[PDB]
Amino acid sequence: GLYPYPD
Repeated sequence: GLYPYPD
């Protein structure tokens, strides 16, 4: 869900 995928 953060900018750095996947998240």
